[PDB]
Amino acid sequence: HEFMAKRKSDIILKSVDDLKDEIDYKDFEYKEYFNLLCELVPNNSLEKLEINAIDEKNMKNEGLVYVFVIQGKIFKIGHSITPITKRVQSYNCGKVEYRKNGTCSTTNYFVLQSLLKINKIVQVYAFFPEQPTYTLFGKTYQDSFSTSKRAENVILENFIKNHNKKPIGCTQT
Amino acid sequence: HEFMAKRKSDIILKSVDDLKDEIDYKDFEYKEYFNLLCELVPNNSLEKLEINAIDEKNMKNEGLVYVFVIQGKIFKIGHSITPITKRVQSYNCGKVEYRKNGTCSTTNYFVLQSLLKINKIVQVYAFFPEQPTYTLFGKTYQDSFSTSKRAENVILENFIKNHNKKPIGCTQT
DNA sequence: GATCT
DNA sequence: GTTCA
DNA sequence: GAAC
DNA sequence: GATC
Ligand SMILES: [Ca+2]
Ligand SMILES: [Ca+2]
Ligand SMILES: [Ca+2]
Ligand SMILES: [Cl-]
Ligand SMILES: [Cl-]
Ligand SMILES: [Cl-]
Ligand SMILES: [Cl-]
Repeated sequence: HEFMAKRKSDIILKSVDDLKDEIDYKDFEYKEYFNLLCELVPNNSLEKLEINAIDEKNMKNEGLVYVFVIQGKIFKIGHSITPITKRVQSYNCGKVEYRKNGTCSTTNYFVLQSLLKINKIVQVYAFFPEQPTYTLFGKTYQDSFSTSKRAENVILENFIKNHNKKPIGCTQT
Repeated sequence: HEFMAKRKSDIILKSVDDLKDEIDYKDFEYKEYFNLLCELVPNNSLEKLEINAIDEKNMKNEGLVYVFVIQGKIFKIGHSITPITKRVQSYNCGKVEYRKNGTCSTTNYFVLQSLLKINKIVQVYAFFPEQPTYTLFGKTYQDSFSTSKRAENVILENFIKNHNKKPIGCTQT
């Protein structure tokens, strides 16, 4: 690249040659816990990633660790409390315009733009950890959320039921 | 305000009168589950919030739901898998410069700037849910993380021990 | 399509 | 103080 | 909202 | 990274 990056997220990868020093997926010690869930297909015209479902039964499963692999090289390990389709939706927020707006995460910008430029199909490996049962206010939950996030959700919903709206500082609808 | 806001996070609150239709903390239905944790003190000169620790034994406790209260009014309900100190430092990322850079969340920007402009001490009430025990790869955990986030941390730490670095797409140190 | 947490 | 997820 |  |  030719500019002085102020930060790592501004250094967009340029080609699969930038992955030359990465670790092979074969050398991933936890790989027996992972299965090939889906693939990502870069759509440069529409500045987004499309999905080809592979492990169709798991496409709506939530709470996963994922590995993005390009030509056998590990590009990224991440996670989501949502299904993979929503995590990809989130990556599709990494558009140039939104980075300019300051409304996307630097992570989503870095990854979306890198994958678009590398322009290869990305294999997505996933592991879905078992979810514990937990209690909050004499009610039991089993899901992908942290207990604090779930507690907040119940409390905010109740608040809206009781008061007809969220607090002014809770911006999201 | 006078500009055409493109989004809700750009509408910074200007004074306590902007809270006049908010719900009083005393009418909060879950108030019996919450206890005063700390106060936040706006420091406009330094464009940040300071902390007055109250519930000292809980200042390093992780996994909470919080309520920000200003002159009796509920401004916001939120949560953190970290201690309140770290959530506050995250709010301290809501600086004008960082918003211009696009490197802070719109949430942190909206809240920090609103709290600085209102310029009142904020009472922080908190509830710490009980943490369930759970198993990953035959090891037991009991913490504030979702199972997917913990699983990814465990996997990534092992990845670093094996290959001495993180994947290139994992930007954070 | 776009922002919020 | 400042960016990443 | 989590992390450096 | 979660959400609308
Ligand atoms: Ca992750
Ligand atoms: Ca009124
Ligand atoms: Ca929250
Ligand atoms: Cl969570
Ligand atoms: Cl309520
Ligand atoms: Cl600061
Ligand atoms: Cl490994």
